[PDB]
Amino acid sequence: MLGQMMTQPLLISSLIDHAARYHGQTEIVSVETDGTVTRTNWGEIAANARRMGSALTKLGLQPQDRIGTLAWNNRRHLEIYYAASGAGFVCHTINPRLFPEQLVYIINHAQDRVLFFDATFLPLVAAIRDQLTEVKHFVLMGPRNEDALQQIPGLEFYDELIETGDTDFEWPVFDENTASSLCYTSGHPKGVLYSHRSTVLHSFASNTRDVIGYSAMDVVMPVVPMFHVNAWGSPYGCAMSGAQMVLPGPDLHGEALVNLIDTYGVTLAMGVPTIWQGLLAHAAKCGTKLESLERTVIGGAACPPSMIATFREKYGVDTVHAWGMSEMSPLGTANIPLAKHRKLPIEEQHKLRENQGRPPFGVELKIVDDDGNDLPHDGVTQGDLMVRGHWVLDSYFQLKDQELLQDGWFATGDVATLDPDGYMTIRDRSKDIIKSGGEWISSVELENIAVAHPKLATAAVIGVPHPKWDERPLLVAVKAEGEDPSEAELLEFFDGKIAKWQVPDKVVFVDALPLNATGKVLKRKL
Amino acid sequence: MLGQMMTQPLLISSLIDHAARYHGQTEIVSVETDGTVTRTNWGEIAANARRMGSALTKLGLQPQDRIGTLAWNNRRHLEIYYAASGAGFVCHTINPRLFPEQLVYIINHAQDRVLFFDATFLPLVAAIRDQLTEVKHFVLMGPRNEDALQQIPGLEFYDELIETGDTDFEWPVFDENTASSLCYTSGHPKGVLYSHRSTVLHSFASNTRDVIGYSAMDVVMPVVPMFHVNAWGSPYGCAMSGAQMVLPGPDLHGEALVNLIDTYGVTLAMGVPTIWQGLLAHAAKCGTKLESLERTVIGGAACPPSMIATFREKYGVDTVHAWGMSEMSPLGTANIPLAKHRKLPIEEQHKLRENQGRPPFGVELKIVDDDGNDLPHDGVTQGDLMVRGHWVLDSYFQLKDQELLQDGWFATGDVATLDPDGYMTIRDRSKDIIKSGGEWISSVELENIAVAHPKLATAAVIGVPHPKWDERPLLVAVKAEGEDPSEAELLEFFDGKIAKWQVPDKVVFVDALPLNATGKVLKRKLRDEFKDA
Ligand SMILES: Nc1ncnc2c1ncn2[C@@H]1O[C@H](COP(=O)(O)OP(=O)(O)O)[C@@H](O)[C@H]1O
Repeated sequence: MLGQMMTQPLLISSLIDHAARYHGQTEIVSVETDGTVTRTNWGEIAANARRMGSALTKLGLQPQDRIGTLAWNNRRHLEIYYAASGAGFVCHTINPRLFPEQLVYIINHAQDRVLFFDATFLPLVAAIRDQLTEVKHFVLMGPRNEDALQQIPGLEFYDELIETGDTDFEWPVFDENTASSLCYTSGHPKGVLYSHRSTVLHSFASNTRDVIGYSAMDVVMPVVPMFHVNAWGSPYGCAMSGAQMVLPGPDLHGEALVNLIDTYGVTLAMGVPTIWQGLLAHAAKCGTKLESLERTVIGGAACPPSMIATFREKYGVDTVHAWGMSEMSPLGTANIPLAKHRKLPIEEQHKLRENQGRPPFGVELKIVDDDGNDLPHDGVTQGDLMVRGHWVLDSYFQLKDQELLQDGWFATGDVATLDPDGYMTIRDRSKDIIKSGGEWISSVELENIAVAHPKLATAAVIGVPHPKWDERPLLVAVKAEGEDPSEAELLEFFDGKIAKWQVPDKVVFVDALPLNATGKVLKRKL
Repeated sequence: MLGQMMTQPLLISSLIDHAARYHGQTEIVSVETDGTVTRTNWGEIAANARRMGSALTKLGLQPQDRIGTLAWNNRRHLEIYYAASGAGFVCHTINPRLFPEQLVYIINHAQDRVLFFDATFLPLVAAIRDQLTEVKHFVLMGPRNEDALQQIPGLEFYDELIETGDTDFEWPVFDENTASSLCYTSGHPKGVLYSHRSTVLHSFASNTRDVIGYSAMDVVMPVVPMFHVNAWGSPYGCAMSGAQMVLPGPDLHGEALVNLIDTYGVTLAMGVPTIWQGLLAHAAKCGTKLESLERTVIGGAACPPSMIATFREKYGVDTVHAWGMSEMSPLGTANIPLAKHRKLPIEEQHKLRENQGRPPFGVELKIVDDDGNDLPHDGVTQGDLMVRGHWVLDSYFQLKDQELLQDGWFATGDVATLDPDGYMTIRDRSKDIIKSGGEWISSVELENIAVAHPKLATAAVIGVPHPKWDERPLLVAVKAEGEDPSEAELLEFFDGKIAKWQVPDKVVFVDALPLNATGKVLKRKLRDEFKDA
């Protein structure tokens, strides 16, 4: 027997409609590439998104065609998010800091039919343009620019394309499991293809109070890029709650960020540690209080504890350490305390804020041993982190037969501990660990010693099996030009640079490593 | 082309599993019927829920059979919530304050096969038992009690039935649009048949900051009964967040509630206005500061503005005024500020927290006129309030094809304004609005002015017939403790706050307002009692 409630698909276009309906005047600030600052609002972004969704449809694109972006956090990128997905296309956010050969691969593999880009990346797009066979419209995210048209003959312009859209466009209605957007990971990059369902449930979860939780009273500054992992979902979550937004565009250095916070009264800022280090450096120099800032979200790389202490003690700002990855849309955990934590001594309360955090409803975590078996969640045993839930991927884009999931779970590639309350601690990368009995050994830490040897051009380190220690490191070295180092002096080089028991057991000389389409397939091991 | 994400049904059983995995030691306090206090936790509620779900599966029940409850807010009720819905049955909470004859109607119309009930209602179930012929299991929520076995032959006992369930029961996996739970709302009462998907989506919305947002650090005390729209969703939202809970049991008078707040450190409490009058009344007498209380959710009836002021001014407690209905499972609107409001003068800011609030993502509101056409959302025009969304009902139980919706909207029966910011103001239920002269009078606006008088503890305004004006407002007032206002000064208190012709013509004094089964003023019996003068 089914329930008797209204049923409605969980569509991304319903988020922007809600912001337009009940928060249409709520202010959104957009730092443009030409130095301009746009003052717009959710209502205007919704109208532009609808009109651009019509304009995209009138190009004759097919349902779920990919729409690529190479763009900063700005109002036109926010509009494309809703325009592409809302109209039933796939919003494909591309990282413009990648190497050109990586962009060529991603754009062609995704088969973006449209490529929106910001003016910053005009030389970059012009350079790879002739390798981008499948792209039918190149669109600068601004108005007609004659120098731009010189670099890319045939270029189109956002501010002209949008005027071709019908002003009374109606979002189509489709199955909520329809593909919505696309983000590639760091061999080649692999694309994770989100649905409207997974996006919307992820925003729901992120909008809860113990995860991030956007309020309409917030001024939210996503410094995390919209070009990677959806800016942690904040373009979706801030629409759900009608939060104010400050989109910082290309100027992400410390002085510009501190000025955005103080000029617009940012209450919630989201970034990664390197960007925050620039912000904290400037703030300490100019003596600002960051008066309006209440809390920050830091994810993407391990949040340093002394950064948490700085925000807390200099500024009275709480730091949410959050963890995730492209494959989880991105949010996996967030470090918020539990009730029982108020009764610990204040200093123990501070160290509890340091790990990657606890998972919200909708995501489940476990750690497994090297044969796939569950390990206790005692906070001390280390295992391969496995995840599943409503916004974890099932398979990579154009790669379904590769049996990604293991017993319905996704292997993150991280080694972690998990305590009984699900607080997770990244410890290592599964692919980097050689499981020498007793203490494990990092392969890259051994490589970085080895490649620094002046008589070695390069070298690789692999775990190779051993009858007593299970897995032991082997050094695969290629001698520097005109040099002939002995095995003994290469291993002697490790003396004092690392514990003796981690030194590779044997040296093997190759004249070259066997390359994949760029890196080294050390699965040989043969 | 579909996405390539894991897809899993939105099941109520994943809420309790999540709480057991990651909040398994988070504490839940349960005031029991006998007079005892159980200290348990989500891990324990979940293990008992899993095992009760096994035991109910072994009774032979068929998928989505109704499991009825007549119960207070306590650990066993919470366990049944998850045991029943998790096992694929329909958790049917029944209000034990209805007349026994209404209960017979409801239980037969819903065809409950199992009837869990607290010891408080042993007499009442024994009296109406012979008219509940489709109930196969009467389960006292407690251990074997031979006196109980006396009043009800064949009576089974919760603490015996649960031990029949496997300790390793795996929840079944079924369509998220499967019926999960049923609540009757008031001709005859009608059933609202919720689904697992609607339930989980409503829990997601209630857990946002600007609605309620239960935190793992909250101590949550729902005084709202788990038989009134599932205690406003809180057994689901709290499980989703792993909040601590205080389940108050049978004693909901002010002194009992004050003691629970101070004894267990309640941070967030939720209830209809009348339960907050007793609490605030007693708190003023004993002098408590309600130290742990941070927040309150007050809805079901209009929160008096002076009640909001008291919590804010006297306790530093912020009151979230919220509106909803059984048909919206229940959340419709919640009153939280917008950023713009922080610039306004401080008392325009207090003023904006008085209305019923603004809708969250998942809910849509509009008002329509008597012909059904849209009305401006200008904050002043009045119309019939209409709703649609992910947790709004499509049709009533056993009444699937009866043209309930108007162009896909559900008609709430409330008269309201809606402002351009989406804030909703209840003018009145359609049934209580007063038609005096040629214009409508909001009884709700009138009573809340009267309640604010410092010499009244509470008050109600009702329309009574008048030979010239059709009907006229009557002030039914309750004198505050230590106060003795005259009729005239209560009437003069209205001057300037409302049009002259809207001031009630007369005051009558009563010791208490008659309350219905959800603690709302029974204005119908007030209109009967005072049909003269
Ligand atoms: N904050 C509120 N202010 C005024 N009325 C309210 C409020 N919240 C709920 N209600 C009223 O209660 C109604 C919903 O429930 P009701 O009709 O009393 O039966 P039930 O609560 O069992 O659904 C609403 O339609 C509205 O009339």
